[PDB]
Amino acid sequence: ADTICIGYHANNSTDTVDTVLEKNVTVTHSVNLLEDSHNGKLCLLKGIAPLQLGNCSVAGWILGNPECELLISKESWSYIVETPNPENGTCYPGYFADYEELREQLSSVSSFERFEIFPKESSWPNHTVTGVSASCSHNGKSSFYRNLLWLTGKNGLYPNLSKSYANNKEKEVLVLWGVHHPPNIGDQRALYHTENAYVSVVSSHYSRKFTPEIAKRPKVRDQEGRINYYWTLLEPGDTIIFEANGNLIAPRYAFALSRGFGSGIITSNAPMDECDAKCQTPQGAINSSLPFQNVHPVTIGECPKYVRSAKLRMVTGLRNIPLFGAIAGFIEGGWTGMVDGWYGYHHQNEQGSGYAADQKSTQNAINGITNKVNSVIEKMNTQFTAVGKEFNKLERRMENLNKKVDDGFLDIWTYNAELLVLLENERTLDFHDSNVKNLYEKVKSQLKNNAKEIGNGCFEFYHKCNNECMESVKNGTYDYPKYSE
Amino acid sequence: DTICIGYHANNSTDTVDTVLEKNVTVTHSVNLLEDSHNGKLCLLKGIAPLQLGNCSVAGWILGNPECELLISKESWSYIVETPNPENGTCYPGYFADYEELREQLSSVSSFERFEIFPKESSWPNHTVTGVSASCSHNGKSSFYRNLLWLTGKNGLYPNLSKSYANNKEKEVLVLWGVHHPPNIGDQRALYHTENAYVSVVSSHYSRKFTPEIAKRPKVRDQEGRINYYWTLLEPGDTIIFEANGNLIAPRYAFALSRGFGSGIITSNAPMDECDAKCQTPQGAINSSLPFQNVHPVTIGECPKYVRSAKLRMVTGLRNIGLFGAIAGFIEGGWTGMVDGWYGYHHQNEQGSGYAADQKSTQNAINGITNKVNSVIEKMNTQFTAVGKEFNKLERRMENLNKKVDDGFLDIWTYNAELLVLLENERTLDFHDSNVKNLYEKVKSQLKNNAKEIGNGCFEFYHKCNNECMESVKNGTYDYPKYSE
Amino acid sequence: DTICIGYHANNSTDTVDTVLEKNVTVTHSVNLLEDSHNGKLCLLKGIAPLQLGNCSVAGWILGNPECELLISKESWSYIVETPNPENGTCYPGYFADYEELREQLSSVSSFERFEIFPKESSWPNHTVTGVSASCSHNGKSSFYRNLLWLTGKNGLYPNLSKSYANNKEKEVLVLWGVHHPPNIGDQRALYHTENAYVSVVSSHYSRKFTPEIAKRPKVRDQEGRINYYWTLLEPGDTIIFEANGNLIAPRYAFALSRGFGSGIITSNAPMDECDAKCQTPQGAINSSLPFQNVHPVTIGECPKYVRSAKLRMVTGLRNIPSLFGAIAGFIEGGWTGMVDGWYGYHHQNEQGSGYAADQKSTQNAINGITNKVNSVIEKMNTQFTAVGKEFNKLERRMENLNKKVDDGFLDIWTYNAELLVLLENERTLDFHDSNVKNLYEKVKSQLKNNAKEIGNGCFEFYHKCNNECMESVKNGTYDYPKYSEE
Ligand SMILES: *[C@@H]1O[C@H](CO)[C@@H](O[C@@H]2O[C@H](CO)[C@@H](O[C@@H]3O[C@H](CO)[C@@H](O)[C@H](O)[C@@H]3O)[C@H](O)[C@H]2NC(C)=O)[C@H](O)[C@H]1NC(C)=O
Ligand SMILES: *[C@@H]1O[C@H](CO)[C@@H](O[C@@H]2O[C@H](CO)[C@@H](O[C@@H]3O[C@H](CO)[C@@H](O)[C@H](O)[C@@H]3O)[C@H](O)[C@H]2NC(C)=O)[C@H](O)[C@H]1NC(C)=O
Ligand SMILES: *[C@@H]1O[C@H](CO)[C@@H](O[C@@H]2O[C@H](CO)[C@@H](O[C@@H]3O[C@H](CO)[C@@H](O)[C@H](O)[C@@H]3O)[C@H](O)[C@H]2NC(C)=O)[C@H](O)[C@H]1NC(C)=O
Ligand SMILES: *[C@@H]1O[C@H](CO)[C@@H](O[C@@H]2O[C@H](CO)[C@@H](O)[C@H](O)[C@H]2NC(C)=O)[C@H](O)[C@H]1NC(C)=O
Ligand SMILES: *[C@@H]1O[C@H](CO)[C@@H](O[C@@H]2O[C@H](CO)[C@@H](O)[C@H](O)[C@H]2NC(C)=O)[C@H](O)[C@H]1NC(C)=O
Ligand SMILES: *[C@@H]1O[C@H](CO)[C@@H](O)[C@H](O)[C@H]1NC(C)=O
Ligand SMILES: *[C@@H]1O[C@H](CO)[C@@H](O)[C@H](O)[C@H]1NC(C)=O
Ligand SMILES: *[C@@H]1O[C@H](CO)[C@@H](O)[C@H](O)[C@H]1NC(C)=O
Ligand SMILES: *[C@@H]1O[C@H](CO)[C@@H](O)[C@H](O)[C@H]1NC(C)=O
Ligand SMILES: *[C@@H]1O[C@H](CO)[C@@H](O)[C@H](O)[C@H]1NC(C)=O
Ligand SMILES: *[C@@H]1O[C@H](CO)[C@@H](O)[C@H](O)[C@H]1NC(C)=O
Ligand SMILES: *[C@@H]1O[C@H](CO)[C@@H](O)[C@H](O)[C@H]1NC(C)=O
Ligand SMILES: *[C@@H]1O[C@H](CO)[C@@H](O)[C@H](O)[C@H]1NC(C)=O
Ligand SMILES: *[C@@H]1O[C@H](CO)[C@@H](O)[C@H](O)[C@H]1NC(C)=O
Ligand SMILES: *[C@@H]1O[C@H](CO)[C@@H](O)[C@H](O)[C@H]1NC(C)=O
Repeated sequence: ADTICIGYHANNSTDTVDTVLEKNVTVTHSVNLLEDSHNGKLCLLKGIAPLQLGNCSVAGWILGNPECELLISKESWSYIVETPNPENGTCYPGYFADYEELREQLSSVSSFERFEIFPKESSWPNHTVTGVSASCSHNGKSSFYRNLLWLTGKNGLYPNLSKSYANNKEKEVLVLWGVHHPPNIGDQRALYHTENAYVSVVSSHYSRKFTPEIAKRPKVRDQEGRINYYWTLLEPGDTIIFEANGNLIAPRYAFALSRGFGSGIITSNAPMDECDAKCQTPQGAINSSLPFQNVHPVTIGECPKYVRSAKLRMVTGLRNIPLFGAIAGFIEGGWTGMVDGWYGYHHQNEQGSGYAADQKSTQNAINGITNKVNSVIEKMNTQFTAVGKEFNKLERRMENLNKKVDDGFLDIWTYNAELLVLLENERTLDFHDSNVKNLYEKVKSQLKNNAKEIGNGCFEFYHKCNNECMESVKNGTYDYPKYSE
Repeated sequence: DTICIGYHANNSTDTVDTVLEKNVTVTHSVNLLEDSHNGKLCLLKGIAPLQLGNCSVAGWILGNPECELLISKESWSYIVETPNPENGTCYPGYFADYEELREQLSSVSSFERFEIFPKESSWPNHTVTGVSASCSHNGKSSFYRNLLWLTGKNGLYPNLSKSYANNKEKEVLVLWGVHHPPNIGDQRALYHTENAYVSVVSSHYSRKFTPEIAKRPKVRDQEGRINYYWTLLEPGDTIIFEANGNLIAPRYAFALSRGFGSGIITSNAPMDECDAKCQTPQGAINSSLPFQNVHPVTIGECPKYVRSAKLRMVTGLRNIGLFGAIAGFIEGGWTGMVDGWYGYHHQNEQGSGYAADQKSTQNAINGITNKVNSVIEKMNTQFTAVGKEFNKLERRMENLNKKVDDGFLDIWTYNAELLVLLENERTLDFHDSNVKNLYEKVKSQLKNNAKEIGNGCFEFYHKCNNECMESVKNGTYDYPKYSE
Repeated sequence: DTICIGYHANNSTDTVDTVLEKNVTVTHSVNLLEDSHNGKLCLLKGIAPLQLGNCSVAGWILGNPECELLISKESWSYIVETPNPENGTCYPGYFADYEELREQLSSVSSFERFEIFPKESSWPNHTVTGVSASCSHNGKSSFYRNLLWLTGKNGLYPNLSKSYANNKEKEVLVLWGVHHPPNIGDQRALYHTENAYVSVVSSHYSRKFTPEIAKRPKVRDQEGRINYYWTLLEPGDTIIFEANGNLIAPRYAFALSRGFGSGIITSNAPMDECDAKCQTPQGAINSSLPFQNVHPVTIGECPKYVRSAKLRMVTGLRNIPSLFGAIAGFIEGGWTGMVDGWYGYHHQNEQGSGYAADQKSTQNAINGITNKVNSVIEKMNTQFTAVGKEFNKLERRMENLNKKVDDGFLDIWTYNAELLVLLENERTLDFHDSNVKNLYEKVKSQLKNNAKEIGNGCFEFYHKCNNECMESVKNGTYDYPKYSEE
């Protein structure tokens, strides 16, 4: 009356997965491949602290806005952090030429050095160096940019200035200057004493002649006139020449920059933190190496591909609910006592149900599913892509093209990831069912006609099979001629 | 008394492709590709489109005299134009950021055309009576409706210092022009100042135009030119026009209540009131299916475009390999058994019968329905802004966009076909699984009370009446009852 | 006596990767990744490419004196440029929209260089003898062959009004230059006009250039500049040049007819006369394979570049020398002698040789796997690819966007393909594990209880079965009552 049954394992469950054919399927074990949390703090990126700007923008920090003195000491950074609505920067009204391009240049810079390209006293001995305005007020007092100097006429004369600088820093030198546009002709005749002024910025690769434009303009920050801002990158071994007779905001401090590639500027009000993380988002930082995430499309660093999914769970064990042939077939029950493995046997000579587990098939299935999951996670490589671009009001076609690229990538990744989850969950369930079916077939082949097939995955022995005989059956060392006669 | 296990067959001629086999006839199939369009420029979303007819966008905004039928159009869901519009820019000139302006105007829910500068009061000394034969309407020479040609009066052109403030709480499109004469004689006769200038300045825009006088080839029977410029005055902003000549003044500006993400279609199809969720130059597409092959550029709720001609998914069995069930021991499809997918044949007192086991059939239907519905539903449509326009100097852009779309088209066309093939095979491998298991179940119940014929049929040793057959079908076959 | 079922095995060391297992040795496999280039710049679409040699594109079109070997060109499919553009813009200056001109000159079906304004006849009131050491040739000062330097004559620089009509009925590329002297004295000595202007006007182009005198750093031992501008006169359009000085006039224009959009390849590899459909900077590749890892930048109908180093798909069984419970089940190892097919039987009793090969199952499996591989290869159809893009210093953002377009695509194709070749491989192996197993069952039901099931994939006939009845068994016919008792 001895019986040996073959079955699988079930536990407390409470974890669900989705397959191609069925939804809300409950499984013994599963793995999450979707990151859905962030620390809420702007950690360091690969050991390089971000350049926080606070109440200032990139234009103000580079130009030297008076109210931006809390961040003068900056040497190395990987990305630039901005508040959602910077309040300081371009205190004097004007237009920043190629501003977004300069921001992209400055997002990735090493060994940032601020150096006086033209000394305040030596460079301009014949000009009124001092120049201030109420728009760029500092501590309740009128002031001007720290890195620029408002040259004005001295002794009723503006001598023709011709100042040349050679790049001796063996790097690329960002040089910034400005051109002043008074709102009234008399203001020009007083500041520069020349109605027809000119500005000429010349390099081996740069050449531009700015001509002052005098007209009545709406008041911005209580100033009708406008200072236009321009910038250039002087290459090593190159010389830049400024030649002017008026309306020139002369450079004072230039910046030596090490070449950087591929970083972006994050705009968020979340706090900065001492932590170091390998992937940054505006709202937080993600430490997990899961293939996909559902936090924010704009990511900096080697980040998981963004998806529009809320659940991506992959099956790693048998279905916890008690197709192929074995599970939901001639064996529609789950041995909750199978705490040693996935596939096992049963004893009735002296033991009960759910006592031993066949570690061979269990180990084979474990290795197969582990390789499947590891391949799915690992096949994605590092990106280090600063997804997210900035375009002005005259570049809306650029904005829409970038939006289309990001949206297409998002849609492809979401669709493919969800499909793979469904198909591989179904295939994993089928794989477990095939493994247990093969185990039952092996037991049947070993027993031959010395046992009766009950129908519920059990065999009733035609002889007395003591515990050691059961060990022989499970070990594969069953001796049919021993009990044949 | 014999019980035979079999599957379903019918007269279906539907054909699918699998990974291992091609041109496979199946009992049932589902289409995932939409290839039919109504051929009508139907309504999109909830608003009707705007058709420019013979006119272009430039002629519409600037006020070409032949586009007088387009003045009353206040709101639109999307813009459609004839393939090669002729009206627009009647006076030769250069429209600065014209493609950019088209992109801005496409995503506009509604607009109000208002007289930014009244024709009489704004310019008292300046003569406002200026027309040309290049812009001719009803024989008489004419000029733009929303622009005005300023010329000197009594041999004098006083300096103009006009300004306007945005009180509409919406962005205001302002259009103006700068006239470049062919010869200095026209410059000194129409403006009386040989060296003129124009300055348009706001809180975010500032540009100075100096007239350029040179001999130019005749376009629309005209040597002189008029360069057109535009700006989008933000709410709470003021625009200033200051000039001593060669200024084409704005006469009508447009308060734009802007939308988001709309485009312009170059189509010649007639319009219809379909309220369709999708739109293409040729016609409209049903968004129910996940893939379409009608037109690459699409606007609205349009499915993903693919470069494939057939994407058919199996939702049934093979009409008339793995698990060895279909084309194995069972090699015939039961055309009579139309009740379900799998079943048995009656015998004994029952002369015949083609019963269909509803358990496995309903389970398979649920599974395959979930598969197909997952394939269709997992696809999201969102909104399509496919297509861009680039000028002659943005060729590098035109290729890059061409790289994008084609690239995506190379992915979706490939994967989908794989998805159609890879799953179809499995679908078939699903069906032959179920019946096989079903057979095994019967083979388990009868034990030695029946002999295995070999063709999916069991010959009962004992007499199996209708009640006994129903006992076998339900799985409650009483082995002790019929042991003898 | 006995009949055994088994699968084919050989000594092939070709290994593959599957979802569940890695380093799986298979009897046969197919490579789907191309990693070989001949190192030769084969011509594409049957048209020989244009190799500029040591000349930049600007030097070639402007007519650089050293770039005289590139004058006699008629047609090309793509442009090849050496990594060292030594020759080009010999006189310092700025080339307006140079990247766009390179983009629009990468593919020209018919290229003709015609003297739009003859040197001897167009300018009788001006001196045309303008040369400089910046563009010197054969040891003496020279100038661009396709441009002309106009200066004053008899101490006078009269007004210039020249017009050309597009009678070529093609796209007339016209190049001109504006000279910016370093000193006012040079301007007054060469052009005799301190305030000059150059107006270039057509039906769709109109630009006024004002000379900009300023002290400039010496680049080519020259403190002046010559800014270069160009336009494409449309058919039926007339171009007009009007200038009182500082004009570098056109001498030879080009009647272009643009073709299928292509790019520019930077390569120093030898230009061989092989013919190919795909081109890479390093060489040319297979293109019949759907995937490649030679170079991300490609020209022509090229396979989708992937970041994979091994993309191999199984076409046979697992090579086990001497799921579904087969291959790893009842037959632990496959026969190393059966070479006529993938599945077969073992002769015994009358003929103990053991030769057999079930042709029907083997051929069906071959057809299925061949259809799988052919579908995977063929379903990827790619048209002409021109992924190469060029952007200036002020278009870095654009460049990054292009990179984001490229790398992202590389992230997709790499992830899917490998994953795909991981999945189907396993399936293919499982497919084999189906067939053989089914074959075993087909024998079992055919032999019923006339044979003892040994369990190693064999049936030991209780009766005496000669070669004829064993062949009938392999034919699927076996009279069970005939051999019930023997
Ligand atoms: C740096 O950022 C701060 C914060 O935005 C700036 O303070 C702001 O300064 C403006 C004047 O420049 C203030 O506007 C004032 O509003 C009152 C309202 O009654 C009006 O009467 C005044 O005539 C003036 O328009 C604004 O209120 C003030 N905001 C705050 C929060 O302090 C500061 O000016 C910036 N500094 C630089 C150098 O950019
Ligand atoms: C994938 O599996 C193959 C074998 O199927 C590996 O090839 C074999 O790798 C061994 C590694 O030491 C090489 O050394 C040989 O080892 C054997 C013992 O296995 C030893 O008897 C020999 O004297 C020799 O030292 C061996 O040459 C090589 N080839 C063969 C035909 O055995 C391969 O390394 C595996 N790859 C991975 C990534 O695991
Ligand atoms: C076309 O390209 C050739 C080859 O590059 C140019 O020849 C010039 O060759 C010399 C060596 O013979 C290169 O070295 C330079 O020599 C000068 C003295 O001639 C010396 O002062 C420099 O310091 C340097 O060592 C020289 O770079 C090279 N010139 C250029 C522009 O690359 C030839 O001049 C080129 N012709 C034109 C019209 O661009
Ligand atoms: C506007 O386009 C039309 C053709 O689309 C041009 O042709 C005129 O068409 C109208 C009817 O729409 C006729 O009444 C005129 O006689 C046609 N004139 C010519 C010269 O063909 C028309 O010229 C265009 N008008 C403008 C101002 O561009
Ligand atoms: C080139 O690509 C083909 C794509 O099918 C690879 O396949 C070969 O195709 C040729 C031509 O049909 C056959 O003669 C070979 O027998 C095929 N070989 C295999 C392994 O399929 C081919 O291998 C590729 N060439 C390489 C990688 O050098
Ligand atoms: C499952 O529930 C039982 C309830 O008795 C509890 O003892 C056991 O610890 C639970 N196991 C898990 C893994 O939650
Ligand atoms: C689906 O699964 C979730 C698991 O969180 C469970 O809360 C919910 O009740 C289930 N619903 C159905 C209909 O099975
Ligand atoms: C300074 O520049 C003005 C404007 O071009 C010019 O008139 C004047 O002669 C110049 N003076 C010197 C000393 O260079
Ligand atoms: C399949 O083959 C039959 C037989 O020639 C043919 O009539 C039918 O059109 C084919 N269908 C397809 C889709 O190729
Ligand atoms: C367009 O032009 C054609 C040709 O002159 C004319 O017949 C037709 O009526 C015009 N349609 C509109 C809408 O202007
Ligand atoms: C108009 O502006 C010009 C600018 O050149 C100036 O010369 C002229 O005096 C102005 N008109 C009057 C009436 O002042
Ligand atoms: C002409 O009237 C306009 C309208 O304000 C004004 O700008 C201009 O000064 C007037 N001309 C005069 C007063 O000479
Ligand atoms: C391996 O098999 C191939 C194909 O049959 C054969 O050409 C080769 O000689 C074999 N090598 C060895 C060492 O048996
Ligand atoms: C290009 O210049 C290099 C300089 O070393 C020279 O070796 C090579 O022969 C030159 N090639 C041509 C085609 O002029
Ligand atoms: C040359 O052009 C200038 C500027 O356009 C003009 O002032 C002068 O009269 C012209 N001279 C001749 C001879 O055409």
